[PDB]
Amino acid sequence: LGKKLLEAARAGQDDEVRILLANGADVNTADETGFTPLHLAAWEGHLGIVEVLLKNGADVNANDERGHTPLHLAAYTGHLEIVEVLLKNGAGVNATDVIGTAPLHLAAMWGHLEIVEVLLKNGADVSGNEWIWKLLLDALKYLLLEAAREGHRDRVEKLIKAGADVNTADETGFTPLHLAAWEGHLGIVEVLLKNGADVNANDERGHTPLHLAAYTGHLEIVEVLLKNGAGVNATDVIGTAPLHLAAMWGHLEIVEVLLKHGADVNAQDKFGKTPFDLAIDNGNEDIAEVLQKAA
Repeated sequence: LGKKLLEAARAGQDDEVRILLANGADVNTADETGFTPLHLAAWEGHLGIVEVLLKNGADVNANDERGHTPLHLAAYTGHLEIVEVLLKNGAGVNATDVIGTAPLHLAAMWGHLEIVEVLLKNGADVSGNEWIWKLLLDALKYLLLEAAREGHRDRVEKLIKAGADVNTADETGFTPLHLAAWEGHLGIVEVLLKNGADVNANDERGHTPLHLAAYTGHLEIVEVLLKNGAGVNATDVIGTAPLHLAAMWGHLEIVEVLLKHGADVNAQDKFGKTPFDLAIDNGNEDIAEVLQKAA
């Protein structure tokens, strides 16, 4: 009966598991190295088996002979709904196995970042074996890049609190601060700068967060970046500075704050064009007037 219960759980045969339990099968039966039906269901992704077993008194924190719990197995195999059900039934979020890894680290092994984040929300402890720490810190990097583009301040704050490196970058050279400025997320710009983000990080085309905020016209982000030391005269690989971008795209208020913070009206891009020239070219007479008076 114990063998039948293990194999019915592995196969996801819910009504067969129900019958076996009703007929007295030990819900915490173990195979020869300590795997219980809940282990195998969690490994295999059979949520229905998981819920039936837990309803019938299964030990949510059963260990096999390597110290793995059902939450370890569900994390490693990427079964998010089972992770949630296990946690809701008292699974130990910080259970550690015989080599020191917890469910968060096994989830990171195959890139199961939503599970990593869920485990963080449920108390996953973030304080040679630094390989374990790298698993966490890399997952946090990827999560922070994702969260910074998305825009939710609470999510980013949580990831930074957990140890995410605010100065990481994606493969194009966009840091979280670039992404937050690009997408117009002022709240995340503020949080990143409060936590040590390089205000003048360059992507591979020489674009700083201030280039991106001037390009997109986000005045409040421009102002916060300038208050934190953004390079008002930084140039991209074609010589374009923030004042050029604000003039090209008709952002009069951004031209004004850039000028207040020391922007150089005489800077020429690689084509010899000053911000005034570009204002003229684009029919932005009001901006051209401001720049000529500041010449």
